[PDB]
Amino acid sequence: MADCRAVCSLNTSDRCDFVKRNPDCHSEGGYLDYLKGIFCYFPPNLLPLAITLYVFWLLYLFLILGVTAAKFFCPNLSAISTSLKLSHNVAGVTFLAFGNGAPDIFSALVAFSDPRTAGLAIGALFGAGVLVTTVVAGGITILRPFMAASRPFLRDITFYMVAVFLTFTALYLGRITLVWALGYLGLYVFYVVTVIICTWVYQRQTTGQILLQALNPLDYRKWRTQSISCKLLKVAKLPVEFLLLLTVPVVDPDKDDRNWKRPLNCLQLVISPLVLVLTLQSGVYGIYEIGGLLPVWAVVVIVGTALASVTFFATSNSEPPRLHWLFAFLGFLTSALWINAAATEVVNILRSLGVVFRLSNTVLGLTLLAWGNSIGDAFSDFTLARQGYPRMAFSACFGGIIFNILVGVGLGCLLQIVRSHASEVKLEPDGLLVWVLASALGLSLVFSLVSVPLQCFQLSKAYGLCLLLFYICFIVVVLLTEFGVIHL
Amino acid sequence: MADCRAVCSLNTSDRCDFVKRNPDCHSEGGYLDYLKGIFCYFPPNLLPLAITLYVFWLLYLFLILGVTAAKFFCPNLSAISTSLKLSHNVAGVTFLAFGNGAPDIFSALVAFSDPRTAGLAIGALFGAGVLVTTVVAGGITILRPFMAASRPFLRDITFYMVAVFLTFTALYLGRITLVWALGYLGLYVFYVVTVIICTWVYQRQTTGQILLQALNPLDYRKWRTQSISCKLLKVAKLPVEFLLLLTVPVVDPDKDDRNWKRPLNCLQLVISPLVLVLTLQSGVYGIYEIGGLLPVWAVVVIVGTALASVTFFATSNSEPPRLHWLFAFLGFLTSALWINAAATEVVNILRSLGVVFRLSNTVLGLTLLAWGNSIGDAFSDFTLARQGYPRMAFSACFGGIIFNILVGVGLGCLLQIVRSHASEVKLEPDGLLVWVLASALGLSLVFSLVSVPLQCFQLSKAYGLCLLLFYICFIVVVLLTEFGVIHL
Amino acid sequence: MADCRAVCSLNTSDRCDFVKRNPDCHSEGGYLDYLKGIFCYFPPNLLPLAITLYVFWLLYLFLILGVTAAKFFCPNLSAISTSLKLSHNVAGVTFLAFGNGAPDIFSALVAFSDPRTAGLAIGALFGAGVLVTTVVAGGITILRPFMAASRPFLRDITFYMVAVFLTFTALYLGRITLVWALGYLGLYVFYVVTVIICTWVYQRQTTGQILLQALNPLDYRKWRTQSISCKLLKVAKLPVEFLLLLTVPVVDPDKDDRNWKRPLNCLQLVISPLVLVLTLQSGVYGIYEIGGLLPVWAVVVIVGTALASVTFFATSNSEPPRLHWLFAFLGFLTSALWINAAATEVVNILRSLGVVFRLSNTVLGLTLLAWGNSIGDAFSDFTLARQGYPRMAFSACFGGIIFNILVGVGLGCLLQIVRSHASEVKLEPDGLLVWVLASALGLSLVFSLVSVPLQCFQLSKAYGLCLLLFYICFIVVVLLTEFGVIHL
Ligand SMILES: [Ca+2]
Ligand SMILES: [Ca+2]
Ligand SMILES: [Ca+2]
Repeated sequence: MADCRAVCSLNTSDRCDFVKRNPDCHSEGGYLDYLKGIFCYFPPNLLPLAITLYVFWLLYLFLILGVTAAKFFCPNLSAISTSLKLSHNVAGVTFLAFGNGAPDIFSALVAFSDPRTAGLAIGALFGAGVLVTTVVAGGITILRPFMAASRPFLRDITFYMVAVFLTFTALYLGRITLVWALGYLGLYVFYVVTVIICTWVYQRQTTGQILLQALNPLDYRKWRTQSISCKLLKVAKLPVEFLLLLTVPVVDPDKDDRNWKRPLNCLQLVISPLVLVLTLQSGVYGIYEIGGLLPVWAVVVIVGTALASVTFFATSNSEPPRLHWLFAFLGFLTSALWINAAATEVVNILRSLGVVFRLSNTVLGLTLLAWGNSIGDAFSDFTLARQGYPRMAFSACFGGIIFNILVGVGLGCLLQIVRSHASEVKLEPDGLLVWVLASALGLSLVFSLVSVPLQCFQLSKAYGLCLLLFYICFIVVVLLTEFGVIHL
Repeated sequence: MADCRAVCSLNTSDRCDFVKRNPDCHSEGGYLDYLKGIFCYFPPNLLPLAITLYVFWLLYLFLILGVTAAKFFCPNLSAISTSLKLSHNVAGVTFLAFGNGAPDIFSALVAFSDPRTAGLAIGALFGAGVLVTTVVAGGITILRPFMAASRPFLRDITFYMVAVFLTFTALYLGRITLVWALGYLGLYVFYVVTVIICTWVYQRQTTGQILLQALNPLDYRKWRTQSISCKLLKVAKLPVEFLLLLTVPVVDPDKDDRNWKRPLNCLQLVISPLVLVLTLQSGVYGIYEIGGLLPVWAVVVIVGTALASVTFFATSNSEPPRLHWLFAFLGFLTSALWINAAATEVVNILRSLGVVFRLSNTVLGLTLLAWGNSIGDAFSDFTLARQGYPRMAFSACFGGIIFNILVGVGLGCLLQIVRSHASEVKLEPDGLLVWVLASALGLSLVFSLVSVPLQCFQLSKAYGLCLLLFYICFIVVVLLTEFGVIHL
Repeated sequence: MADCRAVCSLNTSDRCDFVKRNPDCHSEGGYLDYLKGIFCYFPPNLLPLAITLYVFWLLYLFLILGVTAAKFFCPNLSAISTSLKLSHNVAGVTFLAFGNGAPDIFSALVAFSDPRTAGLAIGALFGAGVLVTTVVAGGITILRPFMAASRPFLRDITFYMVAVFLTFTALYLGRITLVWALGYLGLYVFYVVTVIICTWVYQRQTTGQILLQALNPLDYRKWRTQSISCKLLKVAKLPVEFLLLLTVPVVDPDKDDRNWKRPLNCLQLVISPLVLVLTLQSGVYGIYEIGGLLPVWAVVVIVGTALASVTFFATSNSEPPRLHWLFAFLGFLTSALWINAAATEVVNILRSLGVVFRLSNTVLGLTLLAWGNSIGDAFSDFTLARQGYPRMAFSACFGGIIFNILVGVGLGCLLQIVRSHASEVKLEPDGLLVWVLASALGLSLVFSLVSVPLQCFQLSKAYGLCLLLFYICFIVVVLLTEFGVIHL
């Protein structure tokens, strides 16, 4: 079996045959075969343009990963928590971190699902830790100087340092066991409990019109008021939320009617199970045929329409049903699944590029995937800082990364152990570069660990500028390392 | 052919003969020779004494560049900017850019004269670009904080990035054809036209006693009150001040009199064109005879005295001429030349003393030459920033260099193509240093483009300090590469 | 001679005897043999406990250095500066310089005693210079912005650059002769004379109750109003404060009584020479017997008792004697030792821990030596900056390092020539690390010499942040070189 990477070394007349014949050049998950499109569907003379197109497509995927994370997933989780009566301070501390880090967890899980992309997963995590800590955080200090809380900052930086050192020693060991993932999850739950306890101690011391309006994502007044760039962003974004409202239910506890749309939701009780079945595991469960006569999707649709009719005739348009909260549960699950699908696509695209340009997995993980996953963090944090809440944004800038690393690594490793029935996940370090990446992350923390206390916790513009220059130097070192300029 | 450095290894009796017989030991800068003075006129026992005189001489040039920029160049540029109602951005983009780039265009053209020198032609350009965009910009920001104009800054940086990318692609391809040269020229013309159009759109939206007192640069009352050191400094500055006042007109718009000094101005109307003629390219045109009967300087004198007589008959003593502002242009142009020669002499100092020192070739064709080319830009920009025009200097910091890159590459390649009768000019990459320079320039541009908008266009001192640190890192990288300790 | 690290691989029975006979396992300058304690006094099963106990001891040491500098060293230095009417620059250049530089010189002499360690000594000197000139200066500027004096700063930086370049060329030649050492000493003498002359030119242009109250470190009024945790902190600080009060006299010009406690000062007049003699070279001079009949300690006790009795009978309790400021000198000198010894202990702990963790000596030999050797400076400079004298500490950050380099190198070389009866001392360059350290020192000096004057001598936080980033880059380069990432 010849390796996929040799494809660029063969004649153009045999590229299609080699791609079609090599099991390695086939991806186990996804809807599109990108390598086939690169080497068979398009002529070789148009090879560069196609790659550019892919990049554009890749960017669009990340946009989806933003919207589903911000407008449907996070509000559904917030409604679920409000059903459990959680405090506002805990919400401000955590929910933004969950909303910003869900794409990171799903991308890491998809990457760890296959050994060949395993090196991508770590490259997705540490690189993000290098970015959000250096650029985004620094950006906040540039936009609005403020005074940072001492004790929460020290706690967050200590927990992040502990997590980073644990992952460093795990990488040095070259393997991840089941007990290690369980310890990661236990450490995260310990951190959450510690945050709760410390906060407590500190505090103590016609139907057609409603469907047309609900399915309309264009607020005409706001769209008219916005500038040209915002108009372009909104028009580019319209199909994504159109599909999302169409398929994903959202429950908002802040609304007196709880976003009750009786016929829209009655249609959704049929739509959501169908998309769930047809999308789970790339639809493999969808075409499974029961007893050799009836496919699953047909009986799923029948049960869904029966339930929708029962609910529609059993409820009224004025008063939401007593079981309205269960909708959010559905509005949770499918939403997460949607993100998963998008995540898978992104990973596949990156792998394809690794075949074409003969690039290492770590370089792709720390450059493209990190930026794509952190664009949502950057937008949310900059918006929060500009609106007059820099303390919350800066606190989240360190709170979310710990949750990202711990939950992503632990859950991905746990699911890989459970699914493959293997006792261990093998981490193969892709040469020297990975070590450099880890080193960079640690150094950044050290800078903060010295810079913030030395300023008496009054963060200024120079701190952000220095962090930005540090990130530029880090990218300089990475670029030198990749192209083989420095080599043992 | 023996290297000129071998002068040091030869016997003291044969050094002068070797210098005389070897054309390579002749000054590339030209004008006053220095090596002949060191090795022929001065005995070796007097050579250490001789050495003291040149260092002192060197410092004197740094005084001249200090005076000409302080009293003649910058006030004339300010008068030109005020007279035409130009904004600071456009004036820095065109006039200060031409004045700063004349030595660089000349050096780039003469270097691009041959196929072997072609690799080096690009490296000096990139080094000068990096130095100007980093150190001069940082100094301007540190000395005087200011608010930059968003749209002109974005336009300038975008055009600079496009030009740098085009030059990088040209280097990667390894050849420059006719189409590339005409494309460079057309791009520069398009940039100038776009600047003009945007500016217009924004806008729409006894006599002998007088001569004697004018020719005196010394004020007796202030001289008496000055300290002994200050008196000595004034005495040292007196000769160059007198010569500049005799040679270079200055028009100060804010004073009502606008420096209208009639007899001195009539004298300048005839001496300044003579200075231009006998200074351009070391007087080659000055020695030229038209048909062997009338020399060029004679015709220049005739035209100058005709104009002087016309002004004498058509102008009065106490009322300014309505076309006085045009005189400023002349005072600008000569002043630029008064800079260039001085700068050249500085180089002719460093290069000469170095042969006795035995400085390495690899480091010089890249450090001394770029610094010598950009010393005029540094002096002019710092003097302008100190006086209270930071915006013009900051805009010129990009305008001069975009002009330099575009017009230098295009005009030099086109002239070489025409003279050599070739279809293309081959480009050789002389090691990793050119690629390092290009990467450094690109990364500096990226850092500026990210940092400046993030600061809400308020350029503080932290930005300048970070730029200085970035230049230190760049010099670290280039010094590491030159020694070969970082091998490909 | 087996490595001391092999103590880990041996059986628990013979580890103590291995520590006993192996000379490399014993520390020459410490009071306590930590390795002997861990491997002999404590059973192996309690080995982790000892480690954590040492950690606690380490922390307690950081408390002593916290108190001695805060209450005894800095007030005495301020009293000396005020009494002699010395400007902050001069006092920081001289007195704080010797106080911070004594342990360097001692370590440099010890290292230069063995010719094989000459390169290690010069590398340690360069590393200490880099650390003090970068990190200490940055922290000093961040903690308290100030306006530095122009002429003293320029003079100090020029002298330091000259010294660094002279050491560089001496290292490049590979030998240091007697003439070089005499030149170093003469240069230091010239520097001191120049400082003094320039300063002159500028200037011209019952007893029992009082003993109990004085020796009581507890203020009951502040004792009652304080919190439980700070009560524990005060209880912990009580013994060292009592010992320091008994040993170190304090003169405070800001108090009406000038901190005059006649019986306590009379007793200190006896105690201070006693403790000085008993700590100098661990009491070797104390055990010395003059002619085999009278020991030195008895003689100094008799002299101190006579002087104390004379002073007691010659002064009253109400008024302090005119020579009271002389006491400050004593209160200065002893305090310095009480810092130095403490610093030594910290090192003798860390090295021991390095034996347990098998840390590679590669990094420790130059870097770890510098941090333990400079910790006293760092403490003194930060404490002085916090109390309101940033200029003195900032000037010390250059004057003291000049003192270290010049005097250490000159005295070590001169002593080696005199002792060994040779004519030169041969310096072997041990790899690229020494060159990297020297180049980093030169680059930091150049960056400071460029940035500070451009800043108009107004030192703000951006300068310190940039210096810290520079140090992080320097440690990055050092780590890259030591690991063999870059091959020559
Ligand atoms: Ca993210
Ligand atoms: Ca120039
Ligand atoms: Ca020291």
